[PDB]
Amino acid sequence: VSPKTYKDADFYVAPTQQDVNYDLVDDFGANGNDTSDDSNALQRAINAISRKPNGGTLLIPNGTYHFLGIQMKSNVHIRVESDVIIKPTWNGDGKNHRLFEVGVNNIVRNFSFQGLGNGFLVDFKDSRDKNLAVFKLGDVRNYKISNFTIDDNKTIFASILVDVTERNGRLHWSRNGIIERIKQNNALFGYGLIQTYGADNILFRNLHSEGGIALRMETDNLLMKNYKQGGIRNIFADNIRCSKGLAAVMFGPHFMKNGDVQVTNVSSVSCGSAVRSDSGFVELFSPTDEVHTRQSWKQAVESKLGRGCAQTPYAWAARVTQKDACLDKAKLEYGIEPGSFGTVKVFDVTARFGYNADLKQDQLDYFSTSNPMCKRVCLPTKEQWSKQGQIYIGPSLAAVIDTTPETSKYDYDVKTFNVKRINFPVNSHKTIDTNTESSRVCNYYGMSECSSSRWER
Ligand SMILES: O=S(=O)(O)O[C@@H]1[C@H](O[C@H]2O[C@@H]3CO[C@@H]([C@H]3O[C@@H]3O[C@H](CO)[C@H](OS(=O)(=O)O)[C@H](O[C@H]4O[C@@H]5CO[C@@H]([C@H]5O)[C@H]4OS(=O)(=O)O)[C@H]3O)[C@H]2OS(=O)(=O)O)[C@@H](O)[C@H](O)O[C@@H]1CO
Ligand SMILES: O=S(=O)(O)O[C@@H]1[C@H](O[C@H]2O[C@@H]3CO[C@@H]([C@H]3O)[C@H]2OS(=O)(=O)O)[C@@H](O)[C@H](O)O[C@@H]1CO
Ligand SMILES: [Ca+2]
Ligand SMILES: [Ca+2]
Ligand SMILES: [Ca+2]
Ligand SMILES: [Ca+2]
Ligand SMILES: [Ca+2]
Ligand SMILES: [Cl-]
Ligand code: NA
Ligand code: NA
Repeated sequence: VSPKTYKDADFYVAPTQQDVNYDLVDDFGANGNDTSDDSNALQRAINAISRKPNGGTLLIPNGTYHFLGIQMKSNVHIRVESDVIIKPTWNGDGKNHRLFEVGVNNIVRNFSFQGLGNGFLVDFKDSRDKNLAVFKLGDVRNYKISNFTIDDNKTIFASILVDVTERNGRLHWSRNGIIERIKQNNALFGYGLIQTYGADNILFRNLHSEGGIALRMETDNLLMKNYKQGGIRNIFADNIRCSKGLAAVMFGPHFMKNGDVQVTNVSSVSCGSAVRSDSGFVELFSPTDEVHTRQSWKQAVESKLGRGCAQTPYAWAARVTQKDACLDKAKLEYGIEPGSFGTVKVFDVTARFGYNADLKQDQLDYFSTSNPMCKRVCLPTKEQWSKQGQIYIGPSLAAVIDTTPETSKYDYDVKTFNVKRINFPVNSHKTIDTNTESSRVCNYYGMSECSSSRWER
């Protein structure tokens, strides 16, 4: 088999005529030489441009700017000079914040945001806000986002959210677009560069994340569970990389039925694996309105599905036991089923060994073959991450990890071609699947603690 080819125009079509060309500083008065907010100047620039029949271009010149909660509009095309630094404006209302929103509160068509030359910088290192995302997308079609570096500080949320939004009684999401040429430094393990929820015909290219996951196709937004609309279909990706993280590319459908995906040229250095695929599953969440405990939510679930039908709940989410019998009961009561992907193919995978990968607890038993004494693995301190057990740092485990339920009726497949490993120790794993043997060789909660230097990267 060989991969299918494509051209940029299959996804995005640039404007062939425009009405205006404005400068953020010269025409709208922003100041790139101070530490003050520039959001009003950018929002007026965007609105003035969208009011012209054929839209236009806006240049953000060299300097340092502060933005938050910007609403993008139709027919607006933003270009950013190579020495620009963009930082988030402080907002202490404790809510979830984004620098830019595209189609979340309205309809957007024909839009782009691109860095010139070798790209610019989005810097979160001086921010006190932990709940930050760079872009949140909704009802937008025919768009392009490209060329910059993100200096993260282990914030919550993935940097680019390819999400859904409600309007007129149903959900809407993005279609026809390109997201490319972005590097992220110091990401928190549970997040990373991209997270996809709802999407049709999108191309992801030249993306790299240090920590977490670069292209995380984990479709679990609760709105999609209620309306039963969303998911991703007809997705293409090329040159996706990971360093000191979980994986470069990951598939995790949760409860959603998704479509087809094609990926070429995946690489990693000191990551758990280059490619990762999780089984679909049904998880029941406890109401915030009601007070519960670990064992209290588990009991509440088994009292409806049956005994042995609920896995131990975690910070509360209870995952239904992987047994056709229980799964058939959960559908009748909650009307939910395990999700999946349609056709998925990944070509040319290269994994380079290292001692500083992000690792999950349920993966540590795979060191039994090559690292029987669990050397070089550490547990982050409570100060570093308060929920001990959710993250470990240690040697890379394999080139590919696949835990889809092969012998089950709810299985889905992710096929890999031309997989290679570099500098791995004797007896390590190439592909880990549900039949791979393992044994406990690590001290889960009593092992050595990670030094500050090792966690901070
Ligand atoms: O109270 S304790 O002392 O902590 O009790 C201990 C055990 O609790 C722990 O159990 C595991 C290890 O650390 C915490 C919990 O981790 C979470 O386990 C999930 C199991 O399904 C899942 O692991 S996974 O399956 O490998 O993915 C969680 O990760 C996922 O979470 C979301 C779903 O997919 C991803 C997320 O979107 C994935 O994470 S990732 O994207 O980074 O890959 C994992 O975090 C801990 O419980 S806690 O609620 O987190 O505090 C307990 O089970 C045991 O019985 O006792 C010990 C102490 O004796
Ligand atoms: O998409 S987000 O709103 O950014 O994240 C949500 C969820 O946060 C929201 O939850 C309710 C509805 O609007 C706000 C809150 O009242 C919003 O958070 S707020 O910005 O602090 O007000 C977040 O808690 C969860 O983790 O993710 C979902 C994903 O949509
Ligand atoms: Ca300013
Ligand atoms: Ca200039
Ligand atoms: Ca530059
Ligand atoms: Ca499978
Ligand atoms: Ca199969
Ligand atoms: Cl996220
Ligand atoms: Na930097
Ligand atoms: Na973030």
